Amino acid sequence: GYTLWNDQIVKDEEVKIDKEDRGYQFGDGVYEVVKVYNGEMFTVNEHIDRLYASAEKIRITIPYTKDKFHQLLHELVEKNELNTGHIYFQVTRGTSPRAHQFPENTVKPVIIGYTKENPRPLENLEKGVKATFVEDIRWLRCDIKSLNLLGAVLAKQEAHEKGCYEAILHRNNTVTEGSSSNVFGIKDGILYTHPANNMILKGITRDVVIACANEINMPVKEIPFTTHEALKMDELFVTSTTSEITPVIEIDGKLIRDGKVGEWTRKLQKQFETKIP
Amino acid sequence: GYTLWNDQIVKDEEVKIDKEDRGYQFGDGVYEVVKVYNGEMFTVNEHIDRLYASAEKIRITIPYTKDKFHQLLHELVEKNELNTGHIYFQVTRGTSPRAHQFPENTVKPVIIGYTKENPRPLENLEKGVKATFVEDIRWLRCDIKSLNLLGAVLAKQEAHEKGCYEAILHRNNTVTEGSSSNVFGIKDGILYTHPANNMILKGITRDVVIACANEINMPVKEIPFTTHEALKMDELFVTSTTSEITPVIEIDGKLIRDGKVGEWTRKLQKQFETKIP
Ligand SMILES: Cc1ncc(COP(=O)(O)O)c(C=O)c1O
Ligand SMILES: Cc1ncc(COP(=O)(O)O)c(C=O)c1O
Repeated sequence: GYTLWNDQIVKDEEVKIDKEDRGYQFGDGVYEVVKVYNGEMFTVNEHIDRLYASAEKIRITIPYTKDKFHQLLHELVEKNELNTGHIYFQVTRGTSPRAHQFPENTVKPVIIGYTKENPRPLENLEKGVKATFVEDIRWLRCDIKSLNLLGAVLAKQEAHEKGCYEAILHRNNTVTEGSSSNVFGIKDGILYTHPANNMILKGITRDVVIACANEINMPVKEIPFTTHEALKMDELFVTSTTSEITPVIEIDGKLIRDGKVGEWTRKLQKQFETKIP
Repeated sequence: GYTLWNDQIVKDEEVKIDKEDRGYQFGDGVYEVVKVYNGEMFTVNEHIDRLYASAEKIRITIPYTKDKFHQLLHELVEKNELNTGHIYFQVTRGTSPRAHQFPENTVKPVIIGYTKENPRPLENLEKGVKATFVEDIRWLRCDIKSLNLLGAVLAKQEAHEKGCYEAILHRNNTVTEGSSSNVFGIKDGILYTHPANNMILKGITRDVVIACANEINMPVKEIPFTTHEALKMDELFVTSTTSEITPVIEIDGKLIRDGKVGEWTRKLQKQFETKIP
């Protein structure tokens, strides 16, 4: 297919990464994932704003305007003829002779983007999934969506080995987020989720869902809950651009209530469907 | 020059990294740096053991024996005719379609190694350097020498901006290590340094310096000290493969004792000089 490589869309075969690309040596870069439904990009400007905010937090200056980036992404979906699936794209600080401090010569960032045809997870949204708790050993700036993803790679592998779809992370028993999702709990019609500070990533699906909840007039409290309280909830689900609102029906052998998708989760999925192209 | 690419030494321009190399998308790999003095690799068996141990802690299986690995490093130094400088080499989990969990299939690890000419930092050892305190925000598995180095590049940039050579990190008021070195304080003829647990990397120069202290009968206490205690030390210095024993004579505008390199730091540097090729 075709890959975005800085500001060109080339055949896949044509892109080559340097060994001293700082993204390969220090994970020094940021990224995003955008879902495409029937050829249209969902919340693409929101994701581009978060890419440039992640980049500013670690002082990378992306060399293109945000509107040029949106057009390049539109081009990439066309050439690859993507119908339903996603676009992955990342930015690294550039390739420079290995050193920890920023390149003294101003080097240009390297941008890579490509598509994958991938249907909606309908069986999971319908039936729900199993999850497991994992201690959060990640760094303290989880608000940046960076390529330093080793804490999340090891947590998701632990989950996959226990036959679970996702790992719910926690710092001394306060649930923060999932290895690649935000985590919500429902108790007595109220929506709970961890506040967006440096302990979590402020997910765009998370904020779409908090908006959907204000639209069905469901109260939202952004206060953290524990692993113990998570197990006492009436309903639980995880959110991300690729898993949408995926019900969690069981954690570590314990059923969440009766092991069935709850009523408020079905109400939030129906409201989320009105936002899809 | 020539680069080691998996088990072949090829010309630098032949090496191609893939955009779905897990080292590029997740920082999912481990690395080592080995100093070479006058064509001779210093403590190369200790660095290879620490590479295989870092790879095991995150379950990457290196496909070669330590002995084939040692031969490959040796060929690399002579193909490049390196006199004094260093070898850098890293291993990643491999190229696989992007997903956080390990390849369910079986993928081979990608190995990269290359050299850089670089003389000893003699002015620093003689004169000493300035340092700054920076809070440690890194993940909790700092005992693994992994490619997730973004907390360290940000600390090192901050130090460089203040005109300092190194950032001394501290977590809960306690000095842990530098962004790319270990830290030692001397008071009343006793050597102090933080214990090697998950908060620091157990540096190979750290262990060579502790051996120097044993040989000249200087007491070593592997006990944590606070930043205020650090400022009250009679002497201070930092260690790493490329900076050896660099005296620290000032931190954030406050002199360590008289601001001159101390007596015991000098007799530790004399002892280190007898270990060197
Ligand atoms: C660590 C982390 N938290 C939360 C999320 C959810 O973000 P989004 O809804 O923007 O995809 C993700 C993205 O997958 C993530 O990687
Ligand atoms: C974080 C950190 N601590 C300590 C060290 C010093 O270790 P060594 O003596 O093995 O080079 C390093 C070396 O790169 C390092 O990156």
